[PDB]
Amino acid sequence: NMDVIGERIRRIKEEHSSTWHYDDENPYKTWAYHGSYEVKATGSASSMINGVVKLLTKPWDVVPTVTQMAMTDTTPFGQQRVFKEKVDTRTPKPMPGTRKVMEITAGWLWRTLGRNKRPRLCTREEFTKKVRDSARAAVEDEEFWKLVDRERELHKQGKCGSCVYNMMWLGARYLEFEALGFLNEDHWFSRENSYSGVEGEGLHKLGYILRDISKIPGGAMYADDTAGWDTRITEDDLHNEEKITQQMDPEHRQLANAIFKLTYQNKVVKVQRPTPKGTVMDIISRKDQRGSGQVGTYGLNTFTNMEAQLIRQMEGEGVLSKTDLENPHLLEKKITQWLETKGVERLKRMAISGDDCVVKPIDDRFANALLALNDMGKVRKDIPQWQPSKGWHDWQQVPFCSHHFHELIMKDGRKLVVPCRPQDELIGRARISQGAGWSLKETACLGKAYAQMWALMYFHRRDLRLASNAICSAVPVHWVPTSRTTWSIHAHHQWMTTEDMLTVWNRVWIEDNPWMEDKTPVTTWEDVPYLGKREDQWCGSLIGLTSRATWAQNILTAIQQVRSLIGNEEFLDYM
Ligand SMILES: [Zn+2]
Ligand SMILES: [Zn+2]
Repeated sequence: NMDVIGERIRRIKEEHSSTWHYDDENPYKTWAYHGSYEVKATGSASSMINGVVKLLTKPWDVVPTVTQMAMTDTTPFGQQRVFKEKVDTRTPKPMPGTRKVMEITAGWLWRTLGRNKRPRLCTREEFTKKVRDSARAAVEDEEFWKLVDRERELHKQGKCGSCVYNMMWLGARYLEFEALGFLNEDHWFSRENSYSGVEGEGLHKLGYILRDISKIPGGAMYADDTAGWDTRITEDDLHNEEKITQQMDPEHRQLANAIFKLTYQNKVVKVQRPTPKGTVMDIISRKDQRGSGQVGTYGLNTFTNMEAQLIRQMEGEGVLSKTDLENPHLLEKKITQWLETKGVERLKRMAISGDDCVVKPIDDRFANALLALNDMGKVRKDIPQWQPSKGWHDWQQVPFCSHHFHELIMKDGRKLVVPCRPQDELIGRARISQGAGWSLKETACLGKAYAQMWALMYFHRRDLRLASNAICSAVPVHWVPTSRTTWSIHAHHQWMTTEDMLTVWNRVWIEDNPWMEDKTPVTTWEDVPYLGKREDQWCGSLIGLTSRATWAQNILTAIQQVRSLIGNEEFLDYM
Protein backbone atom coordinates (compact mmCIF):
# COMPACT_ATOMS: atom_id res chain seq x y z
CA ASN A 1 0.00 0.00 0.00
CA MET A 2 1.92 3.02 1.29
CA ASP A 3 5.19 1.19 0.62
CA VAL A 4 4.50 1.22 -3.13
CA ILE A 5 2.62 4.52 -3.59
CA GLY A 6 4.16 6.51 -0.74
CA GLU A 7 6.91 8.21 -2.75
CA ARG A 8 4.46 9.29 -5.46
CA ILE A 9 2.11 10.91 -2.93
CA ARG A 10 5.06 12.56 -1.17
CA ARG A 11 6.34 14.24 -4.34
CA ILE A 12 2.82 15.41 -5.23
CA LYS A 13 2.33 16.72 -1.69
CA GLU A 14 5.67 18.54 -1.56
CA GLU A 15 5.19 20.09 -5.01
CA HIS A 16 1.84 21.45 -3.80
CA SER A 17 2.64 21.83 -0.09
CA SER A 18 0.85 25.15 -0.34
CA THR A 19 -2.91 24.58 -0.74
CA TRP A 20 -2.57 21.05 0.69
CA HIS A 21 -5.31 19.72 2.98
CA TYR A 22 -7.37 16.65 3.84
CA ASP A 23 -10.98 17.27 2.82
CA ASP A 24 -12.76 15.37 5.60
CA GLU A 25 -15.84 15.03 3.36
CA ASN A 26 -14.33 13.50 0.22
CA PRO A 27 -16.82 11.66 -2.01
CA TYR A 28 -14.68 8.54 -2.52
CA LYS A 29 -16.01 5.22 -1.20
CA THR A 30 -13.90 2.43 -2.75
CA TRP A 31 -10.78 4.48 -3.56
CA ALA A 32 -8.27 5.30 -0.84
CA TYR A 33 -8.20 9.08 -0.41
CA HIS A 34 -4.96 10.90 0.43
CA GLY A 35 -5.26 14.65 -0.16
CA SER A 36 -6.27 17.49 -2.45
CA TYR A 37 -4.95 20.70 -3.96
CA GLU A 38 -6.36 23.48 -6.10
CA VAL A 39 -5.88 24.11 -9.83
CA LYS A 40 -7.76 25.81 -12.68
CA ALA A 41 -10.66 23.95 -14.28
CA THR A 42 -9.99 22.13 -17.54
CA GLY A 43 -12.40 21.23 -20.32
CA SER A 44 -15.69 22.50 -21.69
CA ALA A 45 -19.37 21.58 -21.72
CA SER A 46 -19.70 21.90 -25.52
CA SER A 47 -17.57 21.29 -28.60
CA MET A 48 -17.00 23.43 -31.66
CA ILE A 49 -19.15 22.74 -34.71
CA ASN A 50 -17.40 22.14 -38.03
CA GLY A 51 -19.08 24.84 -40.10
CA VAL A 52 -18.09 23.33 -43.45
CA VAL A 53 -19.86 19.99 -43.07
CA LYS A 54 -22.65 21.65 -41.07
CA LEU A 55 -23.48 23.94 -43.99
CA LEU A 56 -23.41 20.93 -46.35
CA THR A 57 -25.69 18.81 -44.09
CA LYS A 58 -28.64 21.13 -43.48
CA PRO A 59 -31.40 18.46 -43.11
CA TRP A 60 -29.51 17.13 -40.07
CA ASP A 61 -29.57 20.46 -38.25
CA VAL A 62 -33.02 19.19 -37.24
CA VAL A 63 -31.89 15.79 -35.90
CA PRO A 64 -31.67 15.05 -32.15
CA THR A 65 -28.84 12.49 -32.34
CA VAL A 66 -26.71 15.09 -34.14
CA THR A 67 -27.51 17.92 -31.71
CA GLN A 68 -26.67 15.78 -28.67
CA MET A 69 -23.14 14.95 -29.92
CA ALA A 70 -22.16 18.64 -29.48
CA MET A 71 -22.67 18.70 -25.69
CA THR A 72 -20.02 16.36 -24.25
CA ASP A 73 -18.76 17.36 -20.80
CA THR A 74 -15.11 16.94 -19.79
CA THR A 75 -15.28 19.57 -17.03
CA PRO A 76 -14.38 18.69 -13.42
CA PHE A 77 -18.11 18.30 -12.73
CA GLY A 78 -18.45 15.90 -15.69
CA GLN A 79 -15.31 14.28 -14.30
CA GLN A 80 -17.08 13.62 -10.99
CA ARG A 81 -20.46 12.26 -12.20
CA VAL A 82 -18.80 9.57 -14.28
CA PHE A 83 -16.91 8.67 -11.10
CA LYS A 84 -20.13 7.94 -9.20
CA GLU A 85 -21.67 5.69 -11.86
CA LYS A 86 -19.24 2.76 -11.91
CA VAL A 87 -15.66 3.87 -11.16
CA ASP A 88 -16.24 4.23 -7.40
CA THR A 89 -17.42 0.63 -6.97
CA ARG A 90 -15.92 -2.67 -5.85
CA THR A 91 -16.23 -5.91 -7.80
CA PRO A 92 -16.93 -8.97 -5.61
CA LYS A 93 -14.10 -11.48 -5.41
CA PRO A 94 -14.68 -14.50 -7.68
CA MET A 95 -15.26 -17.88 -6.11
CA PRO A 96 -12.27 -20.21 -5.57
CA GLY A 97 -13.12 -22.58 -8.41
CA THR A 98 -13.62 -19.63 -10.76
CA ARG A 99 -10.18 -18.31 -9.81
CA LYS A 100 -8.53 -21.63 -10.67
CA VAL A 101 -10.11 -22.01 -14.12
CA MET A 102 -9.14 -18.41 -14.87
CA GLU A 103 -5.54 -19.13 -13.84
CA ILE A 104 -5.44 -22.35 -15.89
CA THR A 105 -6.96 -20.65 -18.94
CA ALA A 106 -4.74 -17.56 -18.66
CA GLY A 107 -1.51 -19.56 -18.61
CA TRP A 108 -2.65 -21.73 -21.52
CA LEU A 109 -3.67 -18.60 -23.43
CA TRP A 110 -0.32 -16.89 -22.82
CA ARG A 111 1.56 -19.95 -24.09
CA THR A 112 -0.62 -20.04 -27.21
CA LEU A 113 -0.17 -16.31 -27.84
CA GLY A 114 3.61 -16.66 -27.46
CA ARG A 115 4.10 -19.81 -29.52
CA ASN A 116 5.83 -17.90 -32.35
CA LYS A 117 6.58 -14.43 -30.96
CA ARG A 118 8.92 -13.55 -28.10
CA PRO A 119 8.28 -10.51 -25.89
CA ARG A 120 10.68 -7.60 -26.31
CA LEU A 121 11.39 -4.16 -24.92
CA CYS A 122 10.21 -1.16 -26.92
CA THR A 123 12.56 1.72 -27.60
CA ARG A 124 12.79 5.49 -27.32
CA GLU A 125 13.22 5.58 -31.11
CA GLU A 126 9.89 3.75 -31.52
CA PHE A 127 8.09 6.06 -29.07
CA THR A 128 9.61 9.12 -30.75
CA LYS A 129 8.58 7.92 -34.22
CA LYS A 130 5.00 7.11 -33.18
CA VAL A 131 4.28 10.62 -31.86
CA ARG A 132 5.05 11.80 -35.42
CA ASP A 133 4.36 18.32 -15.83
CA SER A 134 2.74 17.26 -19.11
CA ALA A 135 4.26 16.94 -22.55
CA ARG A 136 3.68 17.38 -26.29
CA ALA A 137 6.00 17.13 -29.32
CA ALA A 138 8.78 19.37 -28.02
CA VAL A 139 9.70 16.74 -25.47
CA GLU A 140 11.16 13.87 -27.50
CA ASP A 141 13.52 16.35 -29.16
CA GLU A 142 14.21 17.60 -25.63
CA GLU A 143 16.59 15.55 -23.51
CA PHE A 144 13.70 14.79 -21.13
CA TRP A 145 14.85 11.16 -21.41
CA LYS A 146 17.10 11.90 -18.43
CA LEU A 147 13.88 12.04 -16.39
CA VAL A 148 12.83 8.73 -17.97
CA ASP A 149 16.20 7.16 -17.17
CA ARG A 150 15.99 8.22 -13.52
CA GLU A 151 12.46 6.85 -13.11
CA ARG A 152 13.49 3.58 -14.78
CA GLU A 153 16.30 3.21 -12.24
CA LEU A 154 13.61 3.48 -9.56
CA HIS A 155 11.58 0.82 -11.38
CA LYS A 156 14.69 -1.38 -11.51
CA GLN A 157 14.76 -1.12 -7.70
CA GLY A 158 11.06 -1.94 -7.44
CA LYS A 159 10.17 1.67 -6.60
CA CYS A 160 8.15 4.40 -8.29
CA GLY A 161 8.42 8.16 -8.02
CA SER A 162 6.22 9.92 -10.58
CA CYS A 163 3.98 7.45 -12.49
CA VAL A 164 0.51 8.88 -11.88
CA TYR A 165 -2.75 8.85 -13.82
CA ASN A 166 -5.09 11.70 -14.73
CA MET A 167 -8.82 11.21 -15.32
CA MET A 168 -0.78 11.80 -18.27
CA TRP A 169 2.95 12.33 -17.89
CA LEU A 170 4.65 11.26 -21.10
CA GLY A 171 7.57 9.69 -19.23
CA ALA A 172 5.35 7.20 -17.42
CA ARG A 173 3.57 6.22 -20.64
CA TYR A 174 6.90 5.64 -22.40
CA LEU A 175 8.04 3.37 -19.56
CA GLU A 176 4.74 1.51 -19.89
CA PHE A 177 5.18 1.44 -23.68
CA GLU A 178 8.78 0.27 -23.17
CA ALA A 179 7.74 -2.74 -21.07
CA LEU A 180 4.35 -3.65 -22.59
CA GLY A 181 4.16 -1.98 -26.01
CA PHE A 182 5.28 -5.20 -27.71
CA LEU A 183 1.68 -6.46 -27.44
CA ASN A 184 0.59 -3.76 -29.90
CA GLU A 185 3.77 -3.10 -31.91
CA ASP A 186 4.41 -6.81 -32.55
CA HIS A 187 0.67 -7.49 -33.08
CA TRP A 188 0.23 -10.21 -30.47
CA PHE A 189 -3.56 -9.91 -30.89
CA SER A 190 -3.68 -10.10 -34.67
CA ARG A 191 -6.08 -12.75 -35.91
CA GLU A 192 -3.22 -14.93 -37.17
CA ASN A 193 -1.48 -14.96 -33.78
CA SER A 194 -4.50 -14.85 -31.43
CA TYR A 195 -7.30 -16.52 -33.48
CA SER A 196 -9.96 -14.44 -31.69
CA GLY A 197 -8.30 -11.03 -32.08
CA VAL A 198 -8.75 -8.51 -34.87
CA GLU A 199 -5.90 -6.11 -34.09
CA GLY A 200 -4.50 -4.53 -37.26
CA GLU A 201 -7.22 -6.00 -39.48
CA GLY A 202 -9.17 -2.79 -39.95
CA LEU A 203 -12.82 -1.75 -40.01
CA HIS A 204 -13.13 -2.79 -43.68
CA LYS A 205 -12.23 -6.39 -42.72
CA LEU A 206 -14.29 -6.94 -39.55
CA GLY A 207 -17.45 -7.76 -41.51
CA TYR A 208 -15.71 -10.40 -43.62
CA ILE A 209 -14.33 -11.92 -40.41
CA LEU A 210 -17.82 -12.09 -38.89
CA ARG A 211 -19.05 -13.70 -42.11
CA ASP A 212 -16.29 -16.32 -41.90
CA ILE A 213 -17.26 -17.02 -38.27
CA SER A 214 -20.87 -17.55 -39.37
CA LYS A 215 -19.65 -20.39 -41.61
CA ILE A 216 -18.52 -22.34 -38.53
CA PRO A 217 -21.23 -24.81 -37.44
CA GLY A 218 -22.72 -23.99 -34.06
CA GLY A 219 -25.42 -21.97 -32.37
CA ALA A 220 -26.35 -18.32 -32.67
CA MET A 221 -23.78 -15.52 -32.62
CA TYR A 222 -23.68 -13.71 -29.26
CA ALA A 223 -22.36 -10.18 -28.66
CA ASP A 224 -23.05 -9.20 -25.04
CA ASP A 225 -21.87 -5.81 -23.80
CA THR A 226 -20.22 -5.66 -20.37
CA ALA A 227 -21.26 -2.86 -18.02
CA GLY A 228 -18.10 -0.81 -17.44
CA TRP A 229 -15.47 -3.40 -18.35
CA ASP A 230 -12.51 -1.40 -17.03
CA THR A 231 -14.10 -1.25 -13.57
CA ARG A 232 -14.63 -5.04 -13.59
CA ILE A 233 -10.95 -5.97 -13.94
CA THR A 234 -10.21 -7.83 -10.70
CA GLU A 235 -6.99 -8.44 -8.80
CA ASP A 236 -7.13 -12.00 -10.12
CA ASP A 237 -7.36 -10.71 -13.70
CA LEU A 238 -4.29 -8.52 -13.12
CA HIS A 239 -2.39 -11.47 -11.64
CA ASN A 240 -3.39 -13.60 -14.64
CA GLU A 241 -2.40 -10.85 -17.08
CA GLU A 242 0.98 -10.62 -15.32
CA LYS A 243 1.92 -14.17 -16.37
CA ILE A 244 3.31 -12.82 -19.67
CA THR A 245 6.41 -11.76 -17.71
CA GLN A 246 7.36 -15.46 -17.50
CA GLN A 247 8.25 -15.37 -21.23
CA MET A 248 10.47 -12.28 -21.00
CA ASP A 249 14.22 -11.88 -20.68
CA PRO A 250 15.35 -10.87 -17.17
CA GLU A 251 15.94 -7.18 -17.96
CA HIS A 252 12.53 -6.99 -19.67
CA ARG A 253 10.75 -9.05 -17.00
CA GLN A 254 12.10 -6.67 -14.34
CA LEU A 255 10.71 -3.55 -16.03
CA ALA A 256 7.37 -5.22 -16.79
CA ASN A 257 6.98 -6.52 -13.24
CA ALA A 258 7.52 -2.92 -12.13
CA ILE A 259 4.72 -1.73 -14.44
CA PHE A 260 2.37 -4.47 -13.22
CA LYS A 261 3.19 -4.20 -9.51
CA LEU A 262 3.66 -0.43 -9.14
CA THR A 263 1.42 0.99 -11.90
CA TYR A 264 -1.44 -1.50 -12.51
CA GLN A 265 -1.88 -3.44 -9.25
CA ASN A 266 -1.13 -0.16 -7.44
CA LYS A 267 -2.12 3.17 -8.94
CA VAL A 268 -2.08 6.85 -7.96
CA VAL A 269 -4.66 9.00 -9.76
CA LYS A 270 -5.27 12.75 -9.75
CA VAL A 271 -8.90 13.67 -10.43
CA GLN A 272 -10.57 17.07 -10.73
CA ARG A 273 -13.48 17.96 -8.47
CA PRO A 274 -15.66 21.08 -8.11
CA THR A 275 -15.88 22.70 -4.69
CA PRO A 276 -17.40 25.93 -3.31
CA LYS A 277 -13.81 27.23 -3.26
CA GLY A 278 -12.92 26.59 -6.92
CA THR A 279 -11.47 23.59 -8.77
CA VAL A 280 -9.63 21.00 -6.69
CA MET A 281 -7.52 18.01 -7.74
CA ASP A 282 -7.68 15.00 -5.41
CA ILE A 283 -5.18 12.17 -4.92
CA ILE A 284 -6.75 8.70 -4.70
CA SER A 285 -5.53 5.14 -5.11
CA ARG A 286 -6.74 1.54 -5.38
CA LYS A 287 -5.41 -1.92 -6.20
CA ASP A 288 -7.70 -3.18 -8.99
CA GLN A 289 -9.62 -1.92 -12.04
CA ARG A 290 -7.79 -0.79 -15.18
CA GLY A 291 -6.80 2.71 -16.22
CA SER A 292 -8.31 3.57 -19.59
CA GLY A 293 -5.54 5.98 -20.61
CA GLN A 294 -2.83 3.32 -20.82
CA VAL A 295 -0.95 1.50 -23.54
CA GLY A 296 -1.68 -2.20 -23.46
CA THR A 297 -5.11 -1.49 -21.98
CA TYR A 298 -6.52 -2.71 -25.30
CA GLY A 299 -4.30 -5.78 -25.39
CA LEU A 300 -4.83 -6.81 -21.78
CA ASN A 301 -8.58 -6.25 -22.10
CA THR A 302 -8.52 -8.38 -25.26
CA PHE A 303 -6.60 -11.14 -23.47
CA THR A 304 -8.89 -11.19 -20.42
CA ASN A 305 -12.02 -11.07 -22.60
CA MET A 306 -10.66 -13.97 -24.66
CA GLU A 307 -10.11 -15.93 -21.44
CA ALA A 308 -13.56 -15.04 -20.07
CA GLN A 309 -15.44 -16.02 -23.24
CA LEU A 310 -13.49 -19.29 -23.43
CA ILE A 311 -14.63 -19.96 -19.87
CA ARG A 312 -18.25 -19.20 -20.76
CA GLN A 313 -17.92 -21.64 -23.67
CA MET A 314 -16.63 -24.23 -21.18
CA GLU A 315 -19.68 -23.74 -18.96
CA GLY A 316 -22.03 -23.97 -21.93
CA GLU A 317 -20.54 -27.31 -22.98
CA GLY A 318 -20.91 -28.75 -19.47
CA VAL A 319 -17.20 -28.71 -18.60
CA LEU A 320 -17.82 -26.26 -15.73
CA SER A 321 -20.61 -26.77 -13.20
CA LYS A 322 -21.74 -24.60 -10.31
CA THR A 323 -20.05 -27.04 -7.93
CA ASP A 324 -16.79 -26.67 -9.87
CA LEU A 325 -16.87 -22.88 -9.57
CA GLU A 326 -17.41 -23.17 -5.80
CA ASN A 327 -14.71 -25.81 -5.34
CA PRO A 328 -11.39 -24.56 -3.88
CA HIS A 329 -9.86 -27.95 -4.79
CA LEU A 330 -11.11 -28.10 -8.38
CA LEU A 331 -9.30 -30.61 -10.58
CA GLU A 332 -7.44 -29.28 -13.62
CA LYS A 333 -7.65 -32.44 -15.75
CA LYS A 334 -10.84 -31.79 -17.72
CA ILE A 335 -10.10 -28.06 -18.00
CA THR A 336 -6.62 -28.72 -19.41
CA GLN A 337 -7.93 -31.47 -21.71
CA TRP A 338 -10.61 -29.17 -23.14
CA LEU A 339 -8.15 -26.32 -23.75
CA GLU A 340 -5.48 -28.47 -25.41
CA THR A 341 -7.97 -30.35 -27.62
CA LYS A 342 -10.59 -27.67 -28.37
CA GLY A 343 -9.10 -24.34 -27.27
CA VAL A 344 -7.81 -23.11 -30.63
CA GLU A 345 -10.99 -24.19 -32.43
CA ARG A 346 -13.11 -22.37 -29.83
CA LEU A 347 -10.91 -19.28 -30.14
CA LYS A 348 -11.64 -19.26 -33.89
CA ARG A 349 -15.37 -18.97 -33.08
CA MET A 350 -14.79 -15.50 -31.65
CA ALA A 351 -14.01 -11.94 -32.68
CA ILE A 352 -12.69 -10.02 -29.68
CA SER A 353 -11.51 -6.39 -29.59
CA GLY A 354 -11.01 -5.37 -25.97
CA ASP A 355 -14.34 -5.59 -24.17
CA ASP A 356 -16.20 -5.94 -27.50
CA CYS A 357 -16.81 -9.60 -28.28
CA VAL A 358 -18.65 -11.86 -30.72
CA VAL A 359 -18.73 -15.61 -30.11
CA LYS A 360 -20.40 -18.46 -32.02
CA PRO A 361 -20.55 -21.40 -29.58
CA ILE A 362 -21.13 -24.99 -30.64
CA ASP A 363 -24.76 -24.72 -29.45
CA ASP A 364 -27.07 -22.35 -27.57
CA ARG A 365 -26.48 -23.60 -24.01
CA PHE A 366 -24.01 -20.68 -24.02
CA ALA A 367 -27.00 -18.31 -23.83
CA ASN A 368 -27.81 -19.52 -20.29
CA ALA A 369 -24.19 -20.18 -19.22
CA LEU A 370 -23.83 -17.22 -16.87
CA LEU A 371 -22.39 -18.52 -13.58
CA ALA A 372 -18.73 -17.95 -14.45
CA LEU A 373 -19.34 -14.77 -16.46
CA ASN A 374 -21.12 -13.08 -13.55
CA ASP A 375 -18.77 -14.52 -10.92
CA MET A 376 -15.73 -13.33 -12.88
CA GLY A 377 -17.20 -9.82 -12.58
CA LYS A 378 -18.10 -9.26 -16.25
CA VAL A 379 -21.77 -8.54 -15.62
CA ARG A 380 -23.67 -7.82 -18.83
CA LYS A 381 -25.11 -4.35 -19.37
CA ASP A 382 -28.82 -3.47 -19.06
CA ILE A 383 -30.10 -7.01 -18.52
CA PRO A 384 -31.08 -9.03 -15.42
CA GLN A 385 -28.04 -10.92 -14.20
CA TRP A 386 -29.52 -14.38 -14.88
CA GLN A 387 -31.71 -13.62 -17.91
CA PRO A 388 -30.37 -15.64 -20.87
CA SER A 389 -28.48 -13.83 -23.61
CA LYS A 390 -30.16 -13.21 -26.96
CA GLY A 391 -28.05 -14.06 -29.99
CA TRP A 392 -28.42 -13.46 -33.72
CA HIS A 393 -28.73 -16.10 -36.43
CA ASP A 394 -27.62 -13.61 -39.11
CA TRP A 395 -24.09 -12.21 -38.91
CA GLN A 396 -25.34 -9.01 -40.57
CA GLN A 397 -27.38 -8.15 -37.45
CA VAL A 398 -24.48 -8.73 -35.01
CA PRO A 399 -23.15 -5.52 -33.41
CA PHE A 400 -19.38 -5.26 -33.12
CA CYS A 401 -17.08 -2.26 -32.63
CA SER A 402 -20.05 0.15 -32.78
CA HIS A 403 -20.94 -1.23 -36.23
CA HIS A 404 -22.98 -3.77 -38.11
CA PHE A 405 -22.07 -5.14 -41.52
CA HIS A 406 -23.96 -5.57 -44.79
CA GLU A 407 -23.21 -7.92 -47.68
CA LEU A 408 -23.60 -6.02 -50.96
CA ILE A 409 -23.95 -7.33 -54.51
CA MET A 410 -22.08 -5.27 -57.09
CA LYS A 411 -23.56 -4.92 -60.56
CA ASP A 412 -20.87 -7.25 -61.94
CA GLY A 413 -22.00 -9.93 -59.47
CA ARG A 414 -19.12 -9.65 -57.00
CA LYS A 415 -19.86 -9.38 -53.28
CA LEU A 416 -18.71 -6.72 -50.82
CA VAL A 417 -19.09 -6.74 -47.03
CA VAL A 418 -19.23 -3.16 -45.77
CA PRO A 419 -19.33 -1.57 -42.30
CA CYS A 420 -22.38 0.40 -41.28
CA ARG A 421 -23.94 2.23 -38.34
CA PRO A 422 -26.90 4.58 -37.77
CA GLN A 423 -26.26 7.48 -40.12
CA ASP A 424 -26.96 10.18 -37.52
CA GLU A 425 -23.93 8.97 -35.56
CA LEU A 426 -21.74 9.43 -38.64
CA ILE A 427 -23.06 12.91 -39.47
CA GLY A 428 -23.08 14.08 -35.85
CA ARG A 429 -19.44 13.09 -35.42
CA ALA A 430 -18.39 14.79 -38.67
CA ARG A 431 -19.98 18.07 -37.55
CA ILE A 432 -17.79 18.06 -34.42
CA SER A 433 -14.44 19.81 -34.64
CA GLN A 434 -11.80 19.00 -32.03
CA GLY A 435 -10.67 22.00 -29.96
CA ALA A 436 -10.79 25.81 -30.04
CA GLY A 437 -8.99 28.22 -32.38
CA TRP A 438 -8.65 26.55 -35.78
CA SER A 439 -8.66 28.42 -39.06
CA LEU A 440 -11.22 27.80 -41.79
CA LYS A 441 -8.65 25.82 -43.79
CA GLU A 442 -7.94 23.39 -40.94
CA THR A 443 -11.68 23.14 -40.28
CA ALA A 444 -12.31 22.42 -43.97
CA CYS A 445 -9.45 19.90 -44.13
CA LEU A 446 -10.93 17.95 -41.22
CA GLY A 447 -14.28 17.97 -43.02
CA LYS A 448 -12.52 16.66 -46.11
CA ALA A 449 -11.13 13.80 -44.01
CA TYR A 450 -14.63 12.81 -42.85
CA ALA A 451 -15.90 13.09 -46.43
CA GLN A 452 -13.19 10.78 -47.76
CA MET A 453 -13.72 8.33 -44.90
CA TRP A 454 -17.37 8.18 -45.97
CA ALA A 455 -16.26 7.63 -49.57
CA LEU A 456 -14.10 4.69 -48.44
CA MET A 457 -16.12 3.09 -45.61
CA TYR A 458 -19.71 4.33 -46.04
CA PHE A 459 -20.00 4.85 -49.81
CA HIS A 460 -23.05 2.56 -49.73
CA ARG A 461 -25.12 5.19 -47.87
CA ARG A 462 -26.80 7.51 -50.37
CA ASP A 463 -26.84 10.55 -48.07
CA LEU A 464 -23.18 10.12 -47.15
CA ARG A 465 -21.86 9.73 -50.70
CA LEU A 466 -23.78 12.85 -51.72
CA ALA A 467 -22.52 14.81 -48.70
CA SER A 468 -18.98 13.51 -49.26
CA ASN A 469 -19.02 14.73 -52.86
CA ALA A 470 -20.38 18.11 -51.74
CA ILE A 471 -17.69 18.52 -49.07
CA CYS A 472 -14.96 17.53 -51.53
CA SER A 473 -16.42 19.98 -54.06
CA ALA A 474 -16.39 22.85 -51.54
CA VAL A 475 -12.86 22.25 -50.22
CA PRO A 476 -9.81 23.05 -52.40
CA VAL A 477 -8.42 19.97 -54.12
CA HIS A 478 -4.78 20.41 -53.09
CA TRP A 479 -5.63 20.85 -49.40
CA VAL A 480 -4.50 17.88 -47.30
CA PRO A 481 -6.84 16.41 -44.65
CA THR A 482 -5.71 17.20 -41.11
CA SER A 483 -6.18 15.51 -37.73
CA ARG A 484 -8.12 12.25 -37.37
CA THR A 485 -11.79 11.40 -37.83
CA THR A 486 -12.18 8.13 -35.92
CA TRP A 487 -9.57 8.11 -33.11
CA SER A 488 -10.30 4.37 -33.12
CA ILE A 489 -8.19 1.23 -33.31
CA HIS A 490 -9.68 -0.23 -36.50
CA ALA A 491 -9.13 2.93 -38.60
CA HIS A 492 -6.33 2.48 -41.13
CA HIS A 493 -6.93 6.10 -42.26
CA GLN A 494 -6.64 5.35 -45.98
CA TRP A 495 -8.76 8.50 -46.50
CA MET A 496 -6.05 10.91 -45.33
CA THR A 497 -4.36 10.60 -48.72
CA THR A 498 -5.15 12.98 -51.57
CA GLU A 499 -5.10 10.18 -54.13
CA ASP A 500 -8.27 9.82 -56.20
CA MET A 501 -10.95 8.40 -53.93
CA LEU A 502 -11.95 5.88 -56.60
CA THR A 503 -8.31 4.75 -56.83
CA VAL A 504 -8.02 4.33 -53.06
CA TRP A 505 -11.39 2.57 -53.15
CA ASN A 506 -10.15 0.04 -55.72
CA ARG A 507 -7.06 -0.60 -53.59
CA VAL A 508 -8.98 -1.12 -50.34
CA TRP A 509 -11.98 -3.04 -51.66
CA ILE A 510 -10.55 -4.89 -54.68
CA GLU A 511 -6.75 -4.92 -54.87
CA ASP A 512 -5.78 -5.53 -51.22
CA ASN A 513 -9.06 -7.27 -50.29
CA PRO A 514 -8.20 -10.92 -49.50
CA TRP A 515 -11.89 -11.87 -49.81
CA MET A 516 -12.03 -10.50 -53.38
CA GLU A 517 -10.58 -13.07 -55.79
CA ASP A 518 -11.55 -11.16 -58.95
CA LYS A 519 -9.11 -8.23 -59.03
CA THR A 520 -10.92 -6.53 -61.93
CA PRO A 521 -10.94 -2.82 -61.00
CA VAL A 522 -13.99 -0.58 -60.82
CA THR A 523 -13.76 2.26 -63.34
CA THR A 524 -16.60 4.52 -62.15
CA TRP A 525 -18.45 5.36 -58.94
CA GLU A 526 -21.61 4.30 -60.79
CA ASP A 527 -20.25 0.74 -60.43
CA VAL A 528 -19.80 1.26 -56.67
CA PRO A 529 -23.03 -0.11 -55.15
CA TYR A 530 -25.35 1.31 -52.52
CA LEU A 531 -27.28 -0.48 -49.83
CA GLY A 532 -30.77 -1.51 -50.81
CA LYS A 533 -33.07 1.50 -50.48
CA ARG A 534 -34.96 -0.31 -47.71
CA GLU A 535 -31.76 -1.13 -45.82
CA ASP A 536 -30.45 2.42 -46.29
CA GLN A 537 -33.62 3.86 -44.73
CA TRP A 538 -33.52 1.26 -41.94
CA CYS A 539 -30.05 2.58 -41.01
CA GLY A 540 -31.12 6.23 -40.86
CA SER A 541 -31.23 7.48 -44.45
CA LEU A 542 -33.37 10.55 -45.11
CA ILE A 543 -34.00 9.46 -48.72
CA GLY A 544 -37.69 9.80 -49.51
CA LEU A 545 -38.11 12.94 -47.39
CA THR A 546 -38.74 16.25 -49.12
CA SER A 547 -36.24 18.10 -46.92
CA ARG A 548 -33.61 15.69 -48.27
CA ALA A 549 -34.78 16.16 -51.87
CA THR A 550 -34.66 19.95 -51.53
CA TRP A 551 -31.17 19.75 -50.01
CA ALA A 552 -29.98 17.47 -52.82
CA GLN A 553 -31.33 19.53 -55.73
CA ASN A 554 -29.91 22.77 -54.27
CA ILE A 555 -26.57 21.38 -53.10
CA LEU A 556 -24.41 23.35 -55.56
CA THR A 557 -25.70 26.58 -54.02
CA ALA A 558 -24.44 25.50 -50.59
CA ILE A 559 -21.14 24.36 -52.12
CA GLN A 560 -20.64 27.76 -53.77
CA GLN A 561 -21.35 29.53 -50.47
CA VAL A 562 -18.53 27.58 -48.81
CA ARG A 563 -16.29 28.25 -51.81
CA SER A 564 -17.09 31.97 -51.64
CA LEU A 565 -15.99 32.16 -48.00
CA ILE A 566 -12.95 29.90 -48.41
CA GLY A 567 -11.47 32.20 -51.05
CA ASN A 568 -9.92 32.02 -54.51
CA GLU A 569 -8.43 28.52 -54.69
CA GLU A 570 -8.61 25.59 -57.10
CA PHE A 571 -11.83 23.59 -56.73
CA LEU A 572 -13.21 20.51 -58.47
CA ASP A 573 -16.87 19.63 -59.06
CA TYR A 574 -17.52 16.14 -57.67
CA MET A 575 -21.34 16.10 -57.83
ZN1 LIG B 1 7.20 5.08 -12.06
ZN1 LIG C 1 -26.61 -0.59 -41.86
